[PDB]
Amino acid sequence: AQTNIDVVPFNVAEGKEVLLVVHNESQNLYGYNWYKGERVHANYRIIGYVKNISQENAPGPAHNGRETIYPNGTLLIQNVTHNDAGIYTLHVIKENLVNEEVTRQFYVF
Amino acid sequence: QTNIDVVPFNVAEGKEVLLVVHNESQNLYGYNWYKGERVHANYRIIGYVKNISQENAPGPAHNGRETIYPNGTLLIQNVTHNDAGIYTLHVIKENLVNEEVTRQFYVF
Ligand SMILES: [Cl-]
Repeated sequence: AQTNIDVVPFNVAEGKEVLLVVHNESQNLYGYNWYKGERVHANYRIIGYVKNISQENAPGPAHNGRETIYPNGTLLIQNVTHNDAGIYTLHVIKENLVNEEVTRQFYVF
Repeated sequence: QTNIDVVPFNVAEGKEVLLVVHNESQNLYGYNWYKGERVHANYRIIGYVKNISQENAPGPAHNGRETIYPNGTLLIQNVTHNDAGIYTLHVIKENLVNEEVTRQFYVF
């Protein structure tokens, strides 16, 4: 994958904010979706973003209400809870549909 | 909401199979097929991009025998025993509220 993701901090205090920072400079991106877990599947979708409209899409079944997605794909989670800990998967949707999946994790203390 | 008919479900080696896609949606961006149960780049066969009316580049799971049509239908010719198994379609919507559909066929 071309996309890099840097989750900061890796261990987050309860009540604090976590960023899953996405670095992909490509000029041919269509958009993004984030999932909770290792799998790209609708049942685990959190939130996504469509670049040409500059808009978030509908919240997915896995959304906690505290996420914000940014136009470069980065995910913010505010006021983290213990249940937010675990595995996160970004699907980068390219205009040519040659897509990529990148999985990271963070934990909460 | 996406239906897929496997035609036929039990396939003779060396014959052809269709994964026939029925989806009436008017906000489709395109499609990708994968070998296996999961949407993952390492298993991608091929896709189709609607706004340019073209197949995209073959993926790692492409064997040179697979054709994708504009509605997402997949044709596999000259089927081998290795082609048998689980296939997953990822239906990409303009709003990125996407859908994953899995089917299977057997080879004899
Ligand atoms: Cl998890």
